[PDB]
Amino acid sequence: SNPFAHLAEPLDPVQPGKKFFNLNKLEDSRYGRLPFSIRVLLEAAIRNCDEFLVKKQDIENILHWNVTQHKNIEVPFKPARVILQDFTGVPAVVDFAAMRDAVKKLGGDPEKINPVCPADLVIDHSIQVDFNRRADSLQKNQDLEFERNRERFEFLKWGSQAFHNMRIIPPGSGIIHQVNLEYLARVVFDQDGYYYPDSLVGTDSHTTMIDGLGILGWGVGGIEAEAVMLGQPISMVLPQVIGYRLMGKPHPLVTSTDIVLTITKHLRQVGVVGKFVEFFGPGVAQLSIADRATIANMCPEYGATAAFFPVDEVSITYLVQTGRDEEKLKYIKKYLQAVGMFRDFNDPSQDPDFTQVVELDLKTVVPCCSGPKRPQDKVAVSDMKKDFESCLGAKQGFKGFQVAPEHHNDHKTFIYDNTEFTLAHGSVVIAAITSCTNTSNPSVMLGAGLLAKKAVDAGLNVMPYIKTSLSPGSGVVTYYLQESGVMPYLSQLGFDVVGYGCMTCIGNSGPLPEPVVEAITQGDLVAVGVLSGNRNFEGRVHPNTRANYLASPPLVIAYAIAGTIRIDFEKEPLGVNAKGQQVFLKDIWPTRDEIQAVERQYVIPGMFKEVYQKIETVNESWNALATPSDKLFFWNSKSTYIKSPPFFENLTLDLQPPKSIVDAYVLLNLGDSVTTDHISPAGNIARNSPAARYLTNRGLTPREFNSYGSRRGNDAVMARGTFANIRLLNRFLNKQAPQTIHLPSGEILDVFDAAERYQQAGLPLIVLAGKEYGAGSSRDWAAKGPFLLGIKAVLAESYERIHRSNLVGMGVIPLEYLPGENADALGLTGQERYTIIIPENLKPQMKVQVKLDTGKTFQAVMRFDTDVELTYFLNGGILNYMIRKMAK
Ligand code: SF4
Ligand SMILES: [Zn+2]
Repeated sequence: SNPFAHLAEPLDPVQPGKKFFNLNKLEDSRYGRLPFSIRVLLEAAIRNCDEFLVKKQDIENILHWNVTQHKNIEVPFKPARVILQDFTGVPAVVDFAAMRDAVKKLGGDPEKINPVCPADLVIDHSIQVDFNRRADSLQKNQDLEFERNRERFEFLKWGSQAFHNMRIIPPGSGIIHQVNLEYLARVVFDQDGYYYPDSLVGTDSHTTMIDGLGILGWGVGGIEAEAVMLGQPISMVLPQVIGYRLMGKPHPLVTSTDIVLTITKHLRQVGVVGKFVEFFGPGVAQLSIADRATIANMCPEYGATAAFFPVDEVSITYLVQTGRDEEKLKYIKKYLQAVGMFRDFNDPSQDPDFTQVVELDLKTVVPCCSGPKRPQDKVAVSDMKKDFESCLGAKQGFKGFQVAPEHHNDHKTFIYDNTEFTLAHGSVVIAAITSCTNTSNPSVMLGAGLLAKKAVDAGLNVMPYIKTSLSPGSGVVTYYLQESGVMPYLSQLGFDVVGYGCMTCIGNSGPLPEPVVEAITQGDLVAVGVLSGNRNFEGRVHPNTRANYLASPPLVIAYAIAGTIRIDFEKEPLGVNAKGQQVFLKDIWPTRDEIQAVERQYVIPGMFKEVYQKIETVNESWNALATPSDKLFFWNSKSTYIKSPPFFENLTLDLQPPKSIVDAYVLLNLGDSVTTDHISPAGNIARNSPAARYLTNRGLTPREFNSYGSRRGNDAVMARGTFANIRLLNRFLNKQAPQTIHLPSGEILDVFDAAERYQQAGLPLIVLAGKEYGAGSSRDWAAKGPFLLGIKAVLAESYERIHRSNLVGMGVIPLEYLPGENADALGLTGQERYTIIIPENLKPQMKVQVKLDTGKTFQAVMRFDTDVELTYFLNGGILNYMIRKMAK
């Protein structure tokens, strides 16, 4: 039985069937001092207590958080729901389909593979910026999206009918996290007579954005999301919780982008890897939900697991503003107050006992950008001309392009649209208002529109060759932009709506005009992309921009007008208004009270109702797609998009006792913070690449290749794209090249091809890496890929959260150097042969010895963090375990 059933009571005498687990009735004083994020974990456990998967001791361990956060103990977490996007959605539905096949083959019931909790899939990663600057670019971009992606869309639509509790938001709707904030989020579930907190895991590293609204949720890899969808609790070490105290008032010209950029730099310097961040202080109450979500969004960019903003009165008002039903609205607040998860940020006696406390004074926040190559390299707007000019002559790296001093004023004239332009170092060639990070915030969006209005009024313009775009996260933004009369002014400056999806933010930035590309490559120019996203690593925005800066939407427009980032806005005018002479950025920048006025009068409940009323049925191309009535998928042999994966090939019911890895070669010797885009690229498939050869052999031409993202349903392509990033720094070669050495023969080969040589001779493989291995995106192909390449272990100094879990879920051992030890300190060259002794009895985070062919040995920490993770390893992976659990 549930040993906590005596806690269940009516929330309201008048609607008596609707109960909740009243946590205050624990009569435990520890509860009221808990961080609010831990309180949600506590509720999830209490409601789910059965004594098999969620035990009574687990509840006691969570209540005792204050002590047990230091005892490295594991706790179950069952989230209320799952959210997916299309890039991770396809491979997730392919593995569900493959699990059905596998269950059936063991004589089980294929119907047991079905989501038991609600799952939402938003299709937002497919559309690209092919056309811009016109009223018709939206239709033309959506048309192209459908033509390119028809087969994957047919497969996803199939999935939504073949699996229970799968809702699809079709293409053209918006971006996963924005749609989540505005529409999908419940905040409080009302389910089978029970109220409980909304909480979630998403297959996207930025799922943390929902934490701004007070829903506990974070990114997991696809295989973890599948386990969760099948009823399996996440197993996690009980986290420490950093309290982040916000104080004072931000300056009236400060955007929420300035704040998040400041917080990123700061939290990256405190180091919060493996930890929860909870916000509190007087400052939080002044921040709108949109502002909170922006801070919570960039959570993976500063390394925290979650960035939680407890539900308060600002949250309630956001729910009424976005047109949540008044029926729901009554019990949402009333429940949170009764259970003790309703916050008052202006009450210091309500503050939890945090692990420790880091502060930020909001008046110290200045207008700023991040770049040119990392999200944490925050640079003030006042200092942008000086910083970029320093970057020009500086040693190549995160803050250098080392262009020779005599070449600092290189430029190239070009002809676009029959007129002559000049391009120089620092010239803006992409100016994109993208990203759910900022388009969910009417303050920066209307701020940008009012800046545009005042700029057109002052006679300013954006030169026609600049790739300017607006990619809103929902139809709601287009609606209020038009309603406020601000849209025609954004149109004029080249910021017509180009589509609803990730687009520039994820790297789907489209082509640049050919004369512009020839100017950049001819004069070796450092061309600049300015964007309102959260990621600016030197691969990911556009192949032709060497510098990319994160900036608030109004700054995006300002730099587009300027045409360059080599400007000192306070000293040099943007243009001359014939009449009233010189016009500075100061003169056209709107304050937070002109914006707030426009926001109160145009961002209204009726607008959200109309946009989301028809959300699922409005797409006529989607509605028209034919899908089979099948419950088991008919794998088409002709398909280059959907392929039955090899993972569960020859799966047995009985467990295999895991063997030592004997004499492995090092396939790759990698450095610090190798990202999941290096391990598993999502964009362009290069002409000289193994994936390109596989595709050419199936009759495809380069323009049909599509992205690596779109092919995540085809393991053959995805394996060939593993470590296929053109900027991969393999320390075997000491240059940027997606290649390695096949050590027995000495030949340099593309990484897939070297792996195949090793595999065919039956040789096991490992990877060596430095700090923060696997940073960024959540893609589980960063673990499946290496698994199919024959990689049995990784040895790194540290791992990022999601990636480590994905390695474990694929049966790869994540090994870690003992603190103070690494490849240089142990004298590893990467040329030795590695034996990893896996003992008969395993323990979380145990030390194992590593023997070398040279006779040398050392120790590494085996990074299975909990007992259930050890079980996943014993089973050869998380899904193999789930198949077995379902089969019997
Ligand atoms: S790629 Fe950008 S726009 Fe898309 S979900 Fe991620 S953060 Fe949001
Ligand atoms: Zn010249």
